[PDB]
Amino acid sequence: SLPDLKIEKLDEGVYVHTSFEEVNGWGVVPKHGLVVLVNAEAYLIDTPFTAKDTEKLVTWFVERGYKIKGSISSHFHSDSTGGIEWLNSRSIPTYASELTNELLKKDGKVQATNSFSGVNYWLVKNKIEVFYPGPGHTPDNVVVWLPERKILFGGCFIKPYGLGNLGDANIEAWPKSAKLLKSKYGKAKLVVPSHSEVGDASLLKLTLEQAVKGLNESK
Ligand SMILES: CCOC(=O)[C@]1(CS)N[C@@H](C(=O)O)C(C)(C)S1
Ligand SMILES: [Zn+2]
Ligand SMILES: [Zn+2]
Repeated sequence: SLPDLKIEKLDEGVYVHTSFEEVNGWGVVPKHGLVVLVNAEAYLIDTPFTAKDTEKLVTWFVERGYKIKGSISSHFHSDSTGGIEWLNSRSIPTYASELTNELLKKDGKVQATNSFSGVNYWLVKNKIEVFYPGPGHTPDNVVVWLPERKILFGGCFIKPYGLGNLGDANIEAWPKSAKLLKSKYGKAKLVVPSHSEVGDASLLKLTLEQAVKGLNESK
């Protein structure tokens, strides 16, 4: 059996959720997202892989008196978006980029109910920022910045030890995108990847290195 959903406190008002899925050719894959609390309201930064774990995650916070105000998905793959359909059935607002929703639609998947377009977007003004660094892991991948805590959720874009599945990646653009990300958040206290442990801003440097290598390798 797969490991259970985990929820762990990372900082004041910031929790990491980890869910697990068997993915062909990789075996058991962990996926980290966040829950961010603003007063008595909770925001999901990426859904778990499944509806089941999305329900478990929501239930946990609601039973502790936090109202789920919305989710945002950092890219179209189902490790960030698998719970959108269940959230929509419960009338909890879901958010994704215009490009992410276009890629969901193209793949015949449920879309987020709200979309945003542009390089920067405030999900919650002065608290939860979204930034598009450019194509990398996928054409649509965005990151989420919490300015009060100096925490960056890098999602599946942050790849310190190797780039992973390149099926939907843009390996030519990833170094440029990673350099932009490094330049913007070099002062981050914590960087949270989807698929490896939380670190500091060096994860931005290591990601840039791994992208520059992959592009070289591909020739
Ligand atoms: C169905 C689950 O979603 C996937 O298939 C992912 C989405 S990031 N793709 C893989 C990759 O990039 O190698 C992975 C192992 C990082 S998980
Ligand atoms: Zn992905
Ligand atoms: Zn992923």
